[PDB]
Amino acid sequence: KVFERCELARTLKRLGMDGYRGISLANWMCLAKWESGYNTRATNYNDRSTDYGIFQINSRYWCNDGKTPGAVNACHLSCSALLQDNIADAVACAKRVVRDPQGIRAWVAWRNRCQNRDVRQYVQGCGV
Ligand code: NA
Repeated sequence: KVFERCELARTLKRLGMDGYRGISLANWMCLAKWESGYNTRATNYNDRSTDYGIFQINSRYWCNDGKTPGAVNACHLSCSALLQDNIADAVACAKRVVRDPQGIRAWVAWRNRCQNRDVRQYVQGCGV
């Protein structure tokens, strides 16, 4: 599913993402745009791991895709649950990811496209 901007924004607010571990909704939104373009089916293949879904969660430490060497499955979820039109499991696993010391900097794209920039644009006009 390819979410529209405010639609995705309303779902994340409802799922408790706003201000979670100090990460504003606008930042979660900025991360999702750059990582997947709001598409839940987004998949990126690297040599030894695959990134899944809307937040591009990695198969090495987070989900089990049954084909990754050294998999820890910290989210205790199959990676296929991160390619669902329903994003409740992805939000839940993304919350776990930022509980780690790196926080949202775990994603290089956030650092390069969102960090220290005006991200108000992602939620303006959404009533969120
Ligand atoms: Na894993």
